Amino acid sequence: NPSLVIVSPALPGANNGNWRTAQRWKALLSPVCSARVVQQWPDADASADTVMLALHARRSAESIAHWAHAHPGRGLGVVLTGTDLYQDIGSDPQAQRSLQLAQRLVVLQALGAEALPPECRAKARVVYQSTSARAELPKSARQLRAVMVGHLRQVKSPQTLFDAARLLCGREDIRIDHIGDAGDAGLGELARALASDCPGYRWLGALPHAQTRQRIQRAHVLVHTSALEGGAHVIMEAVRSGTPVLASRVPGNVGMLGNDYAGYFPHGDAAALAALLEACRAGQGSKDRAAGLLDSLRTQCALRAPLFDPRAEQAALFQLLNELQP
Ligand SMILES: O=c1ccn([C@@H]2O[C@H](COP(=O)(O)OP(=O)(O)O[C@H]3O[C@H](CO)[C@@H](O)[C@H](O)[C@H]3O)[C@@H](O)[C@H]2O)c(=O)[nH]1
Repeated sequence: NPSLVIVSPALPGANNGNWRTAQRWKALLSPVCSARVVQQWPDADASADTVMLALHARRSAESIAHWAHAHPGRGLGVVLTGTDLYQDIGSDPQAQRSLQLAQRLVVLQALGAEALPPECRAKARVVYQSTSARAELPKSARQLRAVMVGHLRQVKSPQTLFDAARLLCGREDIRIDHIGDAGDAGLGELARALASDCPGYRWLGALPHAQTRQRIQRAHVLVHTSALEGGAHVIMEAVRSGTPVLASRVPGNVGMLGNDYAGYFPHGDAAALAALLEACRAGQGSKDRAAGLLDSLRTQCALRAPLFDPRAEQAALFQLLNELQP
């Protein structure tokens, strides 16, 4: 059986996407190979590795190079997690070199290969991520509770959420919970000042993943404003909890929710987001109502939900492994 090494830049045990992906892939591939996760390669155990899957064409570029030089033409998959595909590979030589050296390039939703140079598309492979489902909860019509989840950095465009919450500062019937570490400098100060001014907006800080999944499950709607995504875990998690999504219309989000999804706003457009939230609120009512925006979005998200089934991610990873060690 193959001996797979997964390279993740994330600090071990970190509560973020890069660590989550590596540990989940390890678990899904364990029945057909010996799999391990490292932050860099090689290490003492490198001689027995036969396949490498490396997350982020730039952050892992050094381990990717080490593998490519030790195993030219063989065994290397490079996973495009987001800022590499939608930023770095434009002009970062390290990210560009990882694209050339790889035997396969993994993108995390169907649109990802459009951002690759055309000479890299033949070796590109789509692997939708997966997450465990949660029962869809019945929810009250008395208030609209929205949540957004993302450690604060500029690529998450949290200012769109700040500005839309400000536009709704007077609305007692709408609540916005914001989950995520302070991160990029100054953004935490913006969240704190906004929560002090507008009681409907709460910045909860970073929360353990278990509690975050529960809050996504409880919310009426998840908002995601990012300038770019590889394929966001939190959108998956909402969809697989029966919670519909309002998302910025950028390729990483569109690949997750579908070209026909009715819950997009243009990136950076806080008034558009605020108006979608108002429409979600306006549509709320009793079991004897019909045809609210939230209900149309729930119907659409339910059609997306099978994309994020772990048995499906596993089968695609099995195929990927077979291609990297035939
Ligand atoms: O306070 C917090 C903040 C985050 N999360 C979790 O963090 C995870 C990962 O978040 P995600 O939405 O995927 O964002 P990133 O961490 O930025 O992940 C990056 O990398 C992933 C691949 O590893 C891609 O799928 C994403 O698009 C890309 O943004 C999710 O499971 C969240 O529930 C928490 O539990 N608590």
